[PDB]
Amino acid sequence: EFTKDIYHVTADLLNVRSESNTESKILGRLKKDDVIESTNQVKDGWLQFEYKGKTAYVNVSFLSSKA
Ligand SMILES: [Mg+2]
Repeated sequence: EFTKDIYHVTADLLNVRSESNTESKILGRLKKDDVIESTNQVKDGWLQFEYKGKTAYVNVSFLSSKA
């Protein structure tokens, strides 16, 4: 049983941020075709999710539509 929405990275690379902006720490980088799981709604172009156990955010223009 799964409940989480999936997004894949469409851009070649994507920074994972500690806040919903580019003035926060980069927690890591994802590459094209990697996926993230989330239950949250997109807010002002950013999506909150859990990355390596931490609250994290990505710019959704670098992501696919939800699956
Ligand atoms: Mg916080």
